Amino acid sequence: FKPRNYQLELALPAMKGKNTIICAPTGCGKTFVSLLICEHHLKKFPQGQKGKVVFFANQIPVYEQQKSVFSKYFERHGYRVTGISGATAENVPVEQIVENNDIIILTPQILVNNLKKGTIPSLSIFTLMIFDECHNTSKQHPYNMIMFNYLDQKLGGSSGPLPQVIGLTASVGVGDAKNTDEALDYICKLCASLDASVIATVKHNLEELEQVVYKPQKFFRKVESRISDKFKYIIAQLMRDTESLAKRICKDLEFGTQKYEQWIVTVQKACMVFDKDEESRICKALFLYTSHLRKYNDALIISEHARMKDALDYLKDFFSNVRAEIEQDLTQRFEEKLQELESVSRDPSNENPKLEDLCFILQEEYHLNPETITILFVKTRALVDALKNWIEGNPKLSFLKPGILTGRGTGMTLPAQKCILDAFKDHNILIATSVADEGIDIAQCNLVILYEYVGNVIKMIQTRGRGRARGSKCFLLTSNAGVIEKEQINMYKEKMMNDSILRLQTWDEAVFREKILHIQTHEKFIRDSQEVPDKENKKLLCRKCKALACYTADVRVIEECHYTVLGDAFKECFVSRPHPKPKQFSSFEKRAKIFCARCSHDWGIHVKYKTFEIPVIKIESFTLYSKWKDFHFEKIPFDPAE
RNA sequence: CGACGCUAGCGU
RNA sequence: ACGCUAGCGUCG
Ligand SMILES: Nc1ncnc2c1ncn2[C@@H]1O[C@H](COP(=O)(O)OP(=O)(O)O)[C@@H](O)[C@H]1O
Ligand code: BEF
Ligand SMILES: [Mg+2]
Ligand SMILES: [Mg+2]
Ligand SMILES: [Mg+2]
Ligand SMILES: [Zn+2]
Repeated sequence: FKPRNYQLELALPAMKGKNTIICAPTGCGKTFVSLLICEHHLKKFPQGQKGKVVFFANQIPVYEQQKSVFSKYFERHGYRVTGISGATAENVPVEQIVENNDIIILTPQILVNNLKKGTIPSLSIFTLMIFDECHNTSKQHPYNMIMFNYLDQKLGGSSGPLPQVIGLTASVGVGDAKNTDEALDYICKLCASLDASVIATVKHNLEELEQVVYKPQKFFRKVESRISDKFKYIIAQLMRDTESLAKRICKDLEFGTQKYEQWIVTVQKACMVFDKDEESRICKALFLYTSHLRKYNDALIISEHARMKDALDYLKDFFSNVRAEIEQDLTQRFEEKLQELESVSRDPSNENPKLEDLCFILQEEYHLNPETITILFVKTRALVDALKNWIEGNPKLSFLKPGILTGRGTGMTLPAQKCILDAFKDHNILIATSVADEGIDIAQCNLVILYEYVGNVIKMIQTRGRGRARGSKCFLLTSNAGVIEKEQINMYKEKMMNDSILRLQTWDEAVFREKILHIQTHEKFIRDSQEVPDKENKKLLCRKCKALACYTADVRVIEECHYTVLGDAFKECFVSRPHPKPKQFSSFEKRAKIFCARCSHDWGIHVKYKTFEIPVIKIESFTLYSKWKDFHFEKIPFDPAE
């Protein structure tokens, strides 16, 4: 690769030693920029001094790719390149691995753990730190944690040769800024977080850049929601019935929208605090009652954004997971109206006008350009399958050869994700979710459809990375009309972003270097200023059947994070099944998923820790607590001796 | 099992 | 400003 002139331009500040945030559009080759930087940095040292670079990537695919490029590139120059990720994290001398390698590709969460564990004494070991997607440096994110460590050693009395810090991104973001001054403040905060005295962008070479990356034309499609109440009418009855069945027990109480969802979750929270014998029958009934009631609320939301068939099949798939006592009654109410709902799904006149417009868009582009590659973004993983079936089930769309991309959680694994991206060069169109955010550098697309897709200014600028080619088009399809305005804001926010950067770049240096020091200092003492056990024995009950699980005295903590149970008393209370994720995370190894032996509620997982094979539980499956952090009791460290 | 980010809704 | 709920994604 012959370096483009603007790649040198973006590299210039970093090569002169300044801490720099490099802001350039996706696909412009920011990767090769960090190579030029990194190469220049190592060759600046005299014999008897060696530089040590750490490249950060917060996604495994990006991690593996960088380690590949860097290794192939820098092997010739006599620099040893290595990497450490979650799989290679455990049972290795991290300190010596860092010591014996000149360039090190890393996940940030690993450097955080090694700093906290003390295995890595200080960042002074590194002469250079490169943050990829540096806009993630903020809040509690791992990137920011690494910099908190960096900032304390700076502002503290502790003296060390702190590393040069570089960062990379297509956008810094304006945050919540309503204007230039607020936007300029947010960017200044980020610069301080990364200790950057310079924001680098293409200026002199702009004409070259725009012949590489092109800004795809954006279109706003405002449609209308279906007026037909036929489908939601019957289900509104079913939900109205389940409301009575629940009200037929507790007798006390305090819509297919999001507001209604938070209620049913609150109802369940209210039913779990409710003789102890009939109590289990009551709680289990309410749990099963609200569960179906909550999944009926889902079938509504789906019917709005997709076919009625997709919602009916979502229930048809649900009730299949129900079977294999009070469930037989509720499925009876469904089976009763099912015959009627089967016909409503078959009626073409009731078709979603939001889909018809999406169909129309797809017909035009492929009629114009049959070689079109498309990415269709959606919100929920459920809606991913709903549209998959819709395309293959549409005679008009027959030219489409759809494929799916999702995250891990129904979950799609990494090799499953990669398997789709390779066929996307067989696959005509890719239905997906936010996984595409920050980019995997997948196949180029001349068409990008945003289906009820809300996001920030950063994701917006990133998603263009699919449309680098001239003539690429992007559509936004929503019936809400609030989604339109939300995107409009982001467009204005990008303007504020680029205006503020130009305005910041005019400032004399050493004045700005002074301001970031003033931003760092204020942020430090507030960060240091933000910082009672209960020895009583409490009983942990299963949130579903309220059966006895174990006592707080039994529970031990593993490495300050994970909670387990001691004794064979617990072993009679649960069952287990192998879950198809035999991957080792951290010190553990995932083997099977735990279930209630009474019920079948998910308690936690059964793993392998060192020599011992021991279960691990989550409190949110057992007053109620969402996490163990919120649960205050005497924490007994797990002792190998017992 | 845990941590973290984004979006929407809600509350001091 | 934080907190809570859900969706979505990522990492250990
Ligand atoms: N000077 C260059 N000449 C030709 N291709 C380049 C050059 N620099 C980068 N690329 C190509 O850009 C592609 C992706 O760019 P990338 O490094 O991911 O930039 P960004 O991080 O901004 O998205 C790479 O596959 C690479 O082949
Ligand atoms: F590197 Be790109 F901006 F995702
Ligand atoms: Mg990149
Ligand atoms: Mg090694
Ligand atoms: Mg992230
Ligand atoms: Zn149970």
